Amino acid sequence: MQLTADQVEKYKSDGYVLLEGAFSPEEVHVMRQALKKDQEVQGPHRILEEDGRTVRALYASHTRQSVFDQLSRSDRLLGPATQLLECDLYIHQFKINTKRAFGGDSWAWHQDFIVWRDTDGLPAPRAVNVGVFLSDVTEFNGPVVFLSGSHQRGTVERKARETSRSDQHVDPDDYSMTPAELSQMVEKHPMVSPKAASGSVMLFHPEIIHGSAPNISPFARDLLIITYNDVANAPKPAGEPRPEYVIGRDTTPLVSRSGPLH
Ligand SMILES: C[C@@H](CO)C[C@H](N)C(=O)O
Ligand SMILES: [Mn+2]
Repeated sequence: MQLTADQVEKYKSDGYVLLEGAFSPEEVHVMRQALKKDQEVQGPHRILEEDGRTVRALYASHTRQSVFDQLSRSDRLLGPATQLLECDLYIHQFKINTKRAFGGDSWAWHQDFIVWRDTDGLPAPRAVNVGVFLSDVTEFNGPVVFLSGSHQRGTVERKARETSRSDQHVDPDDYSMTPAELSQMVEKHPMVSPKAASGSVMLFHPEIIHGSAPNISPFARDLLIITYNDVANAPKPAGEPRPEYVIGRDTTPLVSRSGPLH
């Protein structure tokens, strides 16, 4: 148990918490090399920007690169995730949102949970998102922005857009917050953005409202997000389940491991 009482309180009240410097520069380098290799793999798990010039998102890199499997079992991620949820955990979703320098596109304002509830039959928000900065995150390269404390409202109901932006995953556009909702909410739940060097870890709640702007800077923003889910909270889909690359199916409890990534 590494999170302090203050850190757990911040997660409960504000919906997110930043752990700076969890991984060393050398460990970041190993992960970036594995990302460069994984970005070249062909398949439906690889989502391009709308302009087709770069990758926008990669799914399930932990099934293809050893270091990302190691990362997902590291006690530096699972320790904190287990403190917050107090249960056995497994990977519901593993993604890297690779927002390129010089025009990497935005991510619409949204909550995560309603998407998984309505698309995948996820019963409850008994999950936690764990971000790992593979780039330095600054005000300039399209950081995740949270509406602080906005998870306390619970789920803000909406229907999925008639047509989907992508047939490879659910882009948050499909379930985006309306301008009216965001305008009402922001007075009590102000915009905040964790900013820190690569190797930092960011935990955030599946019902916090979050989004991010285009990256006009000369610096990329590669953000890895592992969504850990309570093994007792496995999805119960209505129709055919979505692919395993986007929605995890192996509910074996993960056992944390210590030591450096390689
Ligand atoms: C809302 C979004 C996660 O930030 C959903 C994810 N793209 C999925 O396809 O499950
Ligand atoms: Mn999200």
